[PDB]
Amino acid sequence: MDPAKREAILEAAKRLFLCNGYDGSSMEAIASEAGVSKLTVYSHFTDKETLFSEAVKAKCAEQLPALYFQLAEGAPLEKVLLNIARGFHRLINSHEAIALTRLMAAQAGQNPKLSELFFEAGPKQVIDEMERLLEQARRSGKLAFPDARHAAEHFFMLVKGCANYRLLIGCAEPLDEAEGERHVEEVVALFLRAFAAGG
Amino acid sequence: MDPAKREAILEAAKRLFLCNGYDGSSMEAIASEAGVSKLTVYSHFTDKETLFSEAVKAKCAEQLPALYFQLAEGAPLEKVLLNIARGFHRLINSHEAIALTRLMAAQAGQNPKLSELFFEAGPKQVIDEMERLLEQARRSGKLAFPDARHAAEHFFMLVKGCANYRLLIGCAEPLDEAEGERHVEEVVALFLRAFAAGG
Repeated sequence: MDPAKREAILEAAKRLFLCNGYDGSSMEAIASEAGVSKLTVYSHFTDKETLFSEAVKAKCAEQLPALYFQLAEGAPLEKVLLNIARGFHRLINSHEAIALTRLMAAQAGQNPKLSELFFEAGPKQVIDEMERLLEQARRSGKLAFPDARHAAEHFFMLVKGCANYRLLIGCAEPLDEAEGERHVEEVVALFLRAFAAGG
Repeated sequence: MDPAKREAILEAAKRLFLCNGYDGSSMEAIASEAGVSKLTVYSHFTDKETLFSEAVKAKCAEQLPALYFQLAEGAPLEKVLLNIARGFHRLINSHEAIALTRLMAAQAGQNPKLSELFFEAGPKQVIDEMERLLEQARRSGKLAFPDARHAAEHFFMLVKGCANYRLLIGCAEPLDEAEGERHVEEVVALFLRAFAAGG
């Protein structure tokens, strides 16, 4: 399909979730606010949970592109990690990421289909990308870990940090871009220390 | 205060704060449920805000006794950190904790005053304790960090890892106690690697 078409349905869905929740917004309303037939909307997004999850997928890929996770021969590992950490910190703390995570929280154990879709679209894609990268870094002998997937998870938990928790529950302490950057550098240095090769 | 009275009042307050909502629970309902007088409740908890605060403080202190945050001279640091990590893991993965964290996130726009009560009662007190202990660990010269409070937040993010996130969004079950133990042991080992004094 035309990029305009997919972007239009995703942006219309996004715009509608940031006013009404999963419950409030409806696929007929998405079709009407996107300027496309209900048929084209079912034609690409079988059900609402699929649509929500796929918009998540798009935002993630935008802020953390697949290129970021290539460790070319001779590439500087520090710069790669730093870019992934920066992209991730922007992603999770963006207004749209926060809104959609609070909608997802509003129906955790009351909506298992949305829970499993949401997880597979956002967190799972990022952890897979990162496990691939960390496996390449293990091969090159730059880092050392028994399980690279667990290391990817530690990396993202460290980057996310308590700041994001506070910003999510409504105690939005005014956060500098300066403070955010000191955080991401400190975390990448901590990760490199903790996973150094050579002992 | 008399322990049977405090126990009845907390059990009632928790059950009501769950079965109905925080806004659907009243001091009068808590009183009547606990088998005590309105005056008893107001004598030991000024208002519903304070009762909620005290419930949260209470669960934290049960799973994380202040005794944990004291580093006896020459005492092994790894058992100390393991105890802290095991208690925090239990604290945050309980059904009460998962339910409340979901709620705080799902009602950030509606009532962030509640979210600030929550933050000040639980997360901030646990970080305060952990900062104090990590300062004692710096002074024994076993661990090194520029900012023990940032190190405490790193500790806790690593401890509530990806599994806790999956449980919050409604897409996994809690880990059994042996799995959680494997996780915490990995995390404490990493943290000791990452903050080893002498590099």
